[PDB]
Parts: sequence; structure tokens; C-alpha cells
Amino acid sequence: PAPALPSRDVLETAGELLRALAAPLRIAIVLQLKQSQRCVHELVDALDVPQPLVSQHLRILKQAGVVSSERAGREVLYRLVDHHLAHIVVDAIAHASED
Amino acid sequence: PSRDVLETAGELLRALAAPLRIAIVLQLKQSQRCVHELVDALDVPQPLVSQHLRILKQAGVVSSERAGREVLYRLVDHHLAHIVVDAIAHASED
Repeated sequence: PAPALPSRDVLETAGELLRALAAPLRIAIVLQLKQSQRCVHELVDALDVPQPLVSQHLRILKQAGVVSSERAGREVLYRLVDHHLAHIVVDAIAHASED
Repeated sequence: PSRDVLETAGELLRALAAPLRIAIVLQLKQSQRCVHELVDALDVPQPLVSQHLRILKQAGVVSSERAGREVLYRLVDHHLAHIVVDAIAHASED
């Protein structure tokens, strides 16, 4: 019949995850990172927003467990921790467009 | 996607972020429900539930419609349940 209720803990953590994804620029970063890992200057070029703003949204995504970074040669690359998180934003976009 | 579509998607995600809202969506994913069935399953005051539903409705996440004597709430589409279910899946790691 009627599920469940996860804890409390699971529901609050799910809540924070959604709030971390809920900004037009974070949505747009997650879309970039679904296609390719990127450094900051490339996100700056693709999104047309200055670096200090990009960096702050990346910090917000990293704190939330959505992205990580790692050295690759002479640059730092950001990547999505799990590509299923991109499905959240893709579905949000689908809903928004069917409306 | 346009600026407006990104903004609208972001407002959707903000509306779903409360923990009772996620709880409401997971109930509605299984079946349409009247307010009192949600009150039972969630274990929460009636007027509070109703407050979350009026907000979910304004946000375009739930709709309500008569079915005989009841007014039933449903999810507007399946995209919404997938969002909540994938968030729960992710938040279940730790």
C-alpha cells in the first residue's frame, strides 16, 4: 500500500542535495560536467560568467557531494561524482519545459 | 535550454527540497491520496500537510481532482517522482 518514510536523516540529506542543485548556474554546470570533465576556465568560457562566480558555485556543489576535482597534468578538472545526479537536473528541465 | 527553463527548473527543485515534501511525493508516486491518507502515512498534523500541499500545487508539483466523495492529490507527472527517488538513492550513501 503506502511506503516507508526513510529516516529523518535520509530525508534531510535528500533535501540538501536538491537545494544544492537548485540554481540556474549549478544546473548549467552539472549539464557541462555530464558531457566532459572541465577546468574552471572552460566553464567560464562556456557559461559566460566570471570566474569568482563559477568558483563559488563549484564550492557549493563540492560541499554537497555533487562534484569533485582532481589534478590532470597542469590543470585541476572538475567532474560529477555520480552521473545519475545529472538525471535529477535533466528531469527538472523536462518538467519545466512541459509547462 | 533557455534562461527561463533553467530558472523554472531551479524553482521546482527548491520547492521539492523540504523533507515533508519529499515524503509527500514518495506517497503520491504509488497512488493518488486524499489528505487524510497522507496525514496517516506521514504522522503529521492535518493543517501542516495541507500547507505543504497548497505550496506543492502552486509550484506545479501536485494537482487535486474530485473522485466521488473525495478530493484526491496526484503528482503532475513521473519526472517528479524520479527526481525524488534519485535524490533518496544518493542520500542513502553514508
